[PDB]
Amino acid sequence: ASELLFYVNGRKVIEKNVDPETMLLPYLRKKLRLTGTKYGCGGGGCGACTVMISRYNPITKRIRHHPANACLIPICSLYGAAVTTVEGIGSTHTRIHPVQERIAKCHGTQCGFCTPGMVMSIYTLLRNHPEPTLDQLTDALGGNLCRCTGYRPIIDACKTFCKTPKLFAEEEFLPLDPTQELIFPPELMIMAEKQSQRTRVFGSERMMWFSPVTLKELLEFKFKYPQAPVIMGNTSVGPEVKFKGVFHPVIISPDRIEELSVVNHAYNGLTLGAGLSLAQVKDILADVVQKLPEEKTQMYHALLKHLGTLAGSQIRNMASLGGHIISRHPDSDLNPILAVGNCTLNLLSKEGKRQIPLNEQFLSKCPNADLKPQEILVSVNIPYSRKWEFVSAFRQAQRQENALAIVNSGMRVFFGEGDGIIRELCISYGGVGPATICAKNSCQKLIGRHWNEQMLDIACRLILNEVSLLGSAPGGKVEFKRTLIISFLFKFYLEVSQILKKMDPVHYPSLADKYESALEDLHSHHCSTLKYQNPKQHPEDPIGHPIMHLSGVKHATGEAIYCDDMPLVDQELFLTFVTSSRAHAKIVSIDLSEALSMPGVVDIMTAEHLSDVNSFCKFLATDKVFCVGQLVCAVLADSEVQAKRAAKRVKIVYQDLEPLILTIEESIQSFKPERKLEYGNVDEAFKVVDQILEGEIHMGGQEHFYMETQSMLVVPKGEDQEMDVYVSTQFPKYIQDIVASTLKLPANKVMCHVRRVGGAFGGKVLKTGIIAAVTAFAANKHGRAVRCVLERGEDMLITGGRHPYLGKYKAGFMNDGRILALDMEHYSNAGASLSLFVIEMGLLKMDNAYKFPNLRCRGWACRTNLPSNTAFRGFGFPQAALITESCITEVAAKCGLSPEKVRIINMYKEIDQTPYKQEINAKNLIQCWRECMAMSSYSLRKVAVEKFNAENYWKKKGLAMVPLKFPVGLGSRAAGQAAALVHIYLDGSVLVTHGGIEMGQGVHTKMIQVVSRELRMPMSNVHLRGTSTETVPNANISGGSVVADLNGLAVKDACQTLLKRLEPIISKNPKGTWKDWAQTAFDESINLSAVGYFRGYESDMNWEKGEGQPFEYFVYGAACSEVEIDCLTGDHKNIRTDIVMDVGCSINPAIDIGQIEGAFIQGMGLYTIEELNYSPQGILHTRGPDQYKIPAICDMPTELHIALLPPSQNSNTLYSSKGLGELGVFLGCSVFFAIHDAVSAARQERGLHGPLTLNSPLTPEKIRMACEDKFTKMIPRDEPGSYVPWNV
Amino acid sequence: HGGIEMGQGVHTKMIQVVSRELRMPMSNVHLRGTSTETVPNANISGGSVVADLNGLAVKDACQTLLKRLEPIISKNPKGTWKDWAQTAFDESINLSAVG
Amino acid sequence: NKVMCHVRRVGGAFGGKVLKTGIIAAVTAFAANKHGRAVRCVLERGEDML
Amino acid sequence: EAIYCDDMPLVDQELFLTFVTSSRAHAKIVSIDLSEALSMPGVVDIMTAE
Ligand SMILES: Cc1cc2nc3c(=O)[nH]c(=O)nc-3n(C[C@H](O)[C@H](O)[C@H](O)COP(=O)(O)OP(=O)(O)OC[C@H]3O[C@@H](n4cnc5c(N)ncnc54)[C@H](O)[C@@H]3O)c2cc1C
Ligand SMILES: Nc1nc2c(c(=O)[nH]1)N[C@H]1C(S)=C(S)[C@@H](COP(=O)(O)O)O[C@H]1N2
Ligand SMILES: Nc1nc2c(c(=O)[nH]1)N[C@H]1C(S)=C(S)[C@@H](COP(=O)(O)O)O[C@H]1N2
Ligand code: MOS
Ligand code: MOS
Ligand code: FES
Ligand code: FES
Repeated sequence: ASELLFYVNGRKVIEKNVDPETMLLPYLRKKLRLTGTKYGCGGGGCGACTVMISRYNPITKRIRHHPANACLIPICSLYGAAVTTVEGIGSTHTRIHPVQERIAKCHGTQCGFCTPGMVMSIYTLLRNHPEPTLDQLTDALGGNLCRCTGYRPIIDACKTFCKTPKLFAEEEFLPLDPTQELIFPPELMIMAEKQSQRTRVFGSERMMWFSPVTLKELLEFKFKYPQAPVIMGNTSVGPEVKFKGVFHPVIISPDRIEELSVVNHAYNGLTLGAGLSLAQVKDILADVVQKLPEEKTQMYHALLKHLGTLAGSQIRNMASLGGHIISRHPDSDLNPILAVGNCTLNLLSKEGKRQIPLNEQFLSKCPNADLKPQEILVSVNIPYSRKWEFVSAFRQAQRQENALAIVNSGMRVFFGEGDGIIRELCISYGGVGPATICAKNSCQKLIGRHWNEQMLDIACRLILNEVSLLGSAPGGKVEFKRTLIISFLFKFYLEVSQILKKMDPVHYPSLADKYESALEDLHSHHCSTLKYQNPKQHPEDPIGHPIMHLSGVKHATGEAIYCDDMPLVDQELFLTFVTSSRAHAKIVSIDLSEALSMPGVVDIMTAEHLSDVNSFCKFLATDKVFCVGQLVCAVLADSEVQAKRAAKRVKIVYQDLEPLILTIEESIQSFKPERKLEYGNVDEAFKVVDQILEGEIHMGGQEHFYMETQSMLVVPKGEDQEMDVYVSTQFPKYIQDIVASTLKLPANKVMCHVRRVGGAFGGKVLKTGIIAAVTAFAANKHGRAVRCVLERGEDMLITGGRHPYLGKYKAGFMNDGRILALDMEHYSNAGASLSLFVIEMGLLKMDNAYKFPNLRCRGWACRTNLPSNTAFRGFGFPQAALITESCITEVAAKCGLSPEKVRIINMYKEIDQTPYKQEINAKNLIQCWRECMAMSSYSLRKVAVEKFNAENYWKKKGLAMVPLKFPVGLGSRAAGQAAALVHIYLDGSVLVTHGGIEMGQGVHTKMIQVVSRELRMPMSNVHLRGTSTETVPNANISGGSVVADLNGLAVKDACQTLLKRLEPIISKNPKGTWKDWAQTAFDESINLSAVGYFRGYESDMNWEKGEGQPFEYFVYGAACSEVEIDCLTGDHKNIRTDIVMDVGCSINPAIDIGQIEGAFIQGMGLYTIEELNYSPQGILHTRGPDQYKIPAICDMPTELHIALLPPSQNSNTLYSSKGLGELGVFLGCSVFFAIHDAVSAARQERGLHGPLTLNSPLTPEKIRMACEDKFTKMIPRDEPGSYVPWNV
Repeated sequence: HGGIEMGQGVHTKMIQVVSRELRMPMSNVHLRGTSTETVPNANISGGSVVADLNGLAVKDACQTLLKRLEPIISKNPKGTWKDWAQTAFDESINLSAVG
Repeated sequence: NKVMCHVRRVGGAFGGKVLKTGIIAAVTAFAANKHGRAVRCVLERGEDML
Repeated sequence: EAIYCDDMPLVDQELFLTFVTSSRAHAKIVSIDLSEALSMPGVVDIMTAE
């Protein structure tokens, strides 16, 4: 019966007979047509769907504003509330909000897909704290991810709100007026001011949803429907119905019940309401901690510690305390702490009040200690700590926040007045089994003992077998988890054996001098500076100026249309895929009968239904699958919901096939084509060298993790089989080809149109086209527009990633570290299909900065039963150059020289020759290295790090510096050709287009800068809509770091042609407007339309001889990075990074510096935190701590300096600029080798010499286990083939 | 081109022009419509001369295109338009032309 | 450069789909822009002749 | 199968525009009352020359 009534952006919204399953994000986008709020991930991790929620408290008379992730909010929860999206706070056709203005004008948007989420997080925080500190702002953005910007420019935007040659004018940003903000809708105040007791009911065919608004009613509903979940935040129930096949016919979702949100400050402690958010609990406890003395606030400190890291701001503000406790997630950060602290739960039934203790049995879901099915959690009591009572909580995740714990803990000790005899002890752990578990038996055996090292050795033994994991444990990482268990035990020993020292100095011993640093942990502040140059040029010429991205403000306001933001076209269908669940198996059968009969389903296509158009230059699996994630079926339905429902009812029966090949080593057991480069004579050189060294390095893959998933709309016109394809891709011409081929049509019938892409980084080409081809086949077959958009989980599985690499090397060198001989082997892991291109660029760019006089280099791509890998930002360089740096730091080790001494003496001279016999001027390579050594103060900081490491046993620092020679160029002249089309209308305005695609790199911004210079008119007079095969035909891929270079030359070419035609008119009226010139040109029959064309940079390679001139120019750079590691937990912190870069003359230094930072952080992630976990069966793991993590704000180095070396003329390139964009990625390994250095310093001090090869990614697991100590030796281990592991 | 099809068959005639000038069947040529986005500043479709005038402009683009390709055509006179177009791309010859 | 006009075919015009057409398009586009909505205007025969 | 202008599919949330036309050949416009028209089902806006 009831009606749902809430507000969105100030406007009333009413739904009668609303479906309770409707989530807010699709509702905003589809029913309200507010497409600013974006889908990124659908689990609440990325923050792209961030909105503000406002609520009136009728008793306290206060409006509360909190951020939240719209993907997880069911609209039935919003009754009487006010939502605000990015569109609500301002727009270009009203007034822009300052948050929107500044994030854009500080260049805090690249692709722009993450920008609305960032804006709403910052907006919401400024609504709660009008005059904030940067701490609060960066805390608010803990939940918000970005794959393009590197966060620095978003941090700068935030700083302009904080009362504490640049790229932006801060002194012109309009001030935040806190009184002219959005008014809370008065109707909602009036509704709130009259507490209706009537409980609301919403139904559909599938689900009943009850919102009780009194406590009486809540208990009434909990009795009737005992098995119905009580939804508070939906951050536990929501994510598991989405991708764990769970469904609830009845939901109970209470409104603000006062008894559920109590905050009692008792004499013995405090009792906290079960319906308080985790964010509100963090605030209550922060205040209590400051208002009370610091031995009654022991529990409250451990809770604050873990709440600082728990998820981000949006999830904390949605998630309830009762939800957290009842969920009983094994990785829960708060439950293990509550477990140890004598906490009790206040239960309430229709039958009565009742109280149970929060213990292990409860956390294990033993029904004796559990809630009975008909009752609800009202509140929890957390008592004050007694004097001589101490509490500690630890955790380790993949990154420092917004990441689920691999292992965590809560631990308590009680001494009871004076003497160090332990009278009580509770030790609880998470991530070590199905639930949070307490080591009670170990704890019994330790009662009576003193606090000293005799008891540690035994305590460690007797927990390590009580809280054991089998080698085949879910979650993997067994030996790391084993270590963390006892390493946290050590840290607790230290910590509490110091508060004892503090409180009772004479009776207890002080800690060992090299141990103290183990206690305080690594927790950031974010500083940055930027040098670059900027007389002779006109002030109206925009070339060289840091012009804001043209869509920057549209990103900030959500007015930028990305592919899925396009409005629903009349009667469009949705397409979703059934993907393979086996890595190498026979397809015995497919049953579609159940799926085909379900609501909305129109058609389900297997490979039979594509017949002779199931492959191009195969799309759908025929009779075998060759990796997980391979396409098998295509389900076409009236909606996305119906499509996915029906897809999950398709039954495919398999039969596994041998061999199941997963690694590169397995793949070496017919004929693979070799590539080879040879310089000098390496076989002779291996006889005149002082020493020889063999080794190898594995390198992991990498997900593109563009924030916009794969997305397209295919629309048949209904005439002559014309299709229009709107798709997020980097290569429209290829989309046109594969769709036309699939439909058996000429290319003139199929047109591909692309306005913008929300990031691509190489991973929106081949696989995109397959999906478009299949999608277009369905569209054409049924005469319907068809939309296909992938969810994040499917996307990562179906699309590939970067190629994993194996490097083997034999290096002959001199005792001064110079490398005269080098034999080298590269192996890419290709996945199911071919990849050879990536090997070729690997080998050509392998040299990097160094002159190897004798070199044999050989590479092979290796097919496995994994998703087929694709090209990525860098194109083999980040892999290939890491092989050679690993080889250097090993040679450095064997010479007792720093790697940076070995690098500097193996570098190319000013003039020198590459392994492929191309001449190079490497002057700017030397300068880049000189200036980076000077700027960074490398030599002084080197002794500072050595000094530190001599004084600290459990925490080490490291420093590294790597150089960059990044060559640029494609295989042929034809691959570099580029075209444009320019119109001048009779009002003088200009429309330009070209074959390049805007993916967030600012190519369209740069082309208007070119047009503005060449025609001598303001950029406001030029306009560009998009890219289209209809306007500019035969365009090459938007790739190879040269999109702007090449399309810039073609745009310039059209402009000059146009200016030549007009020069008669211009000379005869030199003071006239473009409107006058255009008009008289028309009046004199002069054409105002012109194609522009650039033929391409000359380029070639004879791969037989290994010699050629493949590259047009070389980008030079260097980068220094400093880190501190925790040897007990494997954590690390990026302290500082320094980057110098030769860019020629930057066409736009804002955009070019944006690309350096973005690439650097992307490389930083590749080499440290980004990790793809596959099972022995080839299944990708995507849940719990197996979650893939891209770099967040907390990973961005505390200090960051970036210099652009002053220019020196490249007549061959566009305005002497050098195409950066992909370069910066390899510079991320400065962090890798800084960590490598830190680990070596721990291994030298402790005396473990010889072979240390650390592989990429350098994860916390790999760091910890490399810092061997008594705890690494102590842990129990397995035989290799005795168990089947969760991973590898 | 800038002409509008009102039922007088102007688009039919332009494909007839293209077919003669590039020496290819009309089945190989296609036209979607008219747009200020593709052809700017076009005059009214009126005065009994829409086909005459836009026909001369279509012919002009075709001839330009044929001049660029004549090297490729003389070197392979029995080749398809697919072959000529492909080798033109491979030799960095532009296949778009204003008339 | 912000406004583009696209025409596939006309079902006869004979001169009578120029000035008056443009006025109606101008008024129509003003409404569309004002309300952020696509707006369709099609005349019935009686109104059209008048 | 030939698409003429009104044959184009309905685009998401499009509105329709229709005109009130003059009923006199040469007259002064003393007044326009839109109050009844504006209150009726579906109506979004009514524009005069103002
Ligand atoms: C992106 C993301 C990141 C996260 N990161 C972390 C992290 O770093 N560390 C960590 O520990 N956790 C993390 N979590 C887990 C999160 O903290 C929990 O999901 C949350 O606390 C559950 O609260 P809720 O209100 O959303 O529970 P809901 O999803 O609303 O409910 C879950 C269960 O609780 C029941 N329930 C709720 N309230 C009551 C009550 N009063 N009485 C009886 N039953 C009740 C429901 O019936 C249901 O069965 C993360 C979650 C997400 C989505
Ligand atoms: N924001 C953003 N920057 C990006 C990309 C992207 O998808 N988004 N792609 C990268 C890749 S793979 C390439 S190959 C280059 C190509 O564009 P450019 O030649 O203009 O640098 O952009 C790089 N920078
Ligand atoms: N079917 C048809 N024929 C038509 C018209 C039309 O609208 N429909 N318009 C006429 C008018 S007014 C003119 S001015 C000419 C212009 O086109 P042409 O120059 O190609 O003859 O077409 C004439 N023939
Ligand atoms: O150069 Mo990477 O976009 S193919
Ligand atoms: O020539 Mo009549 O179409 S103006
Ligand atoms: S934040 Fe909801 S989409 Fe990831
Ligand atoms: S701009 Fe943040 S994701 Fe590309």
